[PDB]
Amino acid sequence: ADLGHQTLGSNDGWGAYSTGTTGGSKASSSNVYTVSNRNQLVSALGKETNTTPKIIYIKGTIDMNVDDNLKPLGLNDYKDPEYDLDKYLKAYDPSTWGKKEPSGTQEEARARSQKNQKARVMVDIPANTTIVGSGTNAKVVGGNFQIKSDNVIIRNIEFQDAYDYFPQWDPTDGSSGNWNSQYDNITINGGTHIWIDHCTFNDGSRPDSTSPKYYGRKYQHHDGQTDASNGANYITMSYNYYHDHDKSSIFGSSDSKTSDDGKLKITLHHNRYKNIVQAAPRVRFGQVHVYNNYYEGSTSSSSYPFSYAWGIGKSSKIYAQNNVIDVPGLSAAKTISVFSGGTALYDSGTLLNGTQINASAANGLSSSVGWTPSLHGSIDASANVKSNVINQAGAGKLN
Ligand SMILES: O=C(O)[C@H]1O[C@H](O[C@@H]2[C@H](O)[C@@H](O)[C@@H](O[C@@H]3[C@H](O)[C@@H](O)[C@@H](O[C@@H]4[C@H](O)[C@@H](O)[C@@H](O[C@@H]5[C@H](O)[C@@H](O)[C@@H](O)O[C@@H]5C(=O)O)O[C@@H]4C(=O)O)O[C@@H]3C(=O)O)O[C@@H]2C(=O)O)[C@H](O)[C@@H](O)[C@H]1O
Ligand SMILES: [Ca+2]
Ligand SMILES: [Ca+2]
Ligand SMILES: [Ca+2]
Repeated sequence: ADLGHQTLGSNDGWGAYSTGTTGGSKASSSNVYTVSNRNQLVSALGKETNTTPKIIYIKGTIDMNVDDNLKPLGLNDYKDPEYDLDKYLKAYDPSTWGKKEPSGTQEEARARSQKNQKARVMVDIPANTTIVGSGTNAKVVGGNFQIKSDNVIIRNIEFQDAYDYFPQWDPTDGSSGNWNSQYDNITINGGTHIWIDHCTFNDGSRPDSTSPKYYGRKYQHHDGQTDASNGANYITMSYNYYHDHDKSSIFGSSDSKTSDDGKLKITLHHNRYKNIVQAAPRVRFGQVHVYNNYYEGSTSSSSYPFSYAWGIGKSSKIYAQNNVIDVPGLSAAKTISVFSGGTALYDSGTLLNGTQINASAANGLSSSVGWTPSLHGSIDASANVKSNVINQAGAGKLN
């Protein structure tokens, strides 16, 4: 079968659990679409009621920051009449505003501005849907696919630059505050039975190195690449190429969302993370299988310096096998970041700069995560992971 009609293999990660991930493979003739712009994409997707099996082939580049006539939209198109960056900056400067939460005119205007862009860039993917790139050049630019539904396949697409024109200042996000933005390339919001395979995720033509610092903090226009939240469950992400981006993959959005316990069952395999700063993945609660992934970066990079690969967040249950990390000068311990409530990590076969390490032991974590993955394909020896992943991961590698 072609990419449009293929299903997730019955053994291929958490996505294959129970009813599995078949997407729109069973689509009838009238439910197979080819789309080349935002209008056609939105029409094909329809509403949440569009639950018939459907296949959507993306042809070429789809820019999501466009109006109903496909005219490009930018900052001044989305901006609320009362919003002004100069005045926003002046209002919430720590020097005069202190560390209290931004409120009042400019913040309210910024929030309205953000909702205006959200209306264009963010689209929900309905149940029983396969979306695949045709050829080697299928792109979604500026877009944020959200999956709240069951049974969705996304393959062979380059996702670029999910860009927020209205980053929000949070003076208490970290010791010196942070700017936060809203759009991921894909957000799995309670979504279940999902396969994301042979996609590419990057920051397009607007990497973080092109954004200024305000209040000494990067004016951050990007969110995640592939996040998962709110009881998202039974997901396989494979053969994806994540590059040139800060916060990649956050699974479990809050230490307070204890309902995520027993959920966020995700398998990550054969993914490439090049010049990714952090969260690859950052996990709270979930039984996450991480195997045969390749990580490459530099702690001294001028654009996207490596911070950590795996985030051991609250009650996380990461099971890692035969992953390869290539970051010069990095210690065994610093391959991961351990957050409060994170106490356990299973990792075997971890190669750091060509040397076998034990990331869990280096961080004093328990090696018992209370599970062993049964749903996986063949496991590559660590010695072959770099070659296999570079050769195979990302969009335009099949077609
Ligand atoms: O109305 C809607 O559109 C939605 O509302 C609900 O969702 C909210 C929110 O709107 C979503 O954007 C999302 O955001 C998550 C967190 O709430 C947010 O703080 C952020 O979090 C991550 C990370 O989890 C967090 O710890 C922190 O990271 C720190 C530090 O800030 C970093 O600089 C770095 O040093 O790492 C640290 C660390 O790892 O701990 O900030 C992170 C970040 O990305 O900046 O992003 C989260 C995310 O994007 O997943 O979910 C919220 C939620 O409550 O679910 C609603 O749930 C949704 O359904 C919509 O309706
Ligand atoms: Ca943050
Ligand atoms: Ca976020
Ligand atoms: Ca996000």
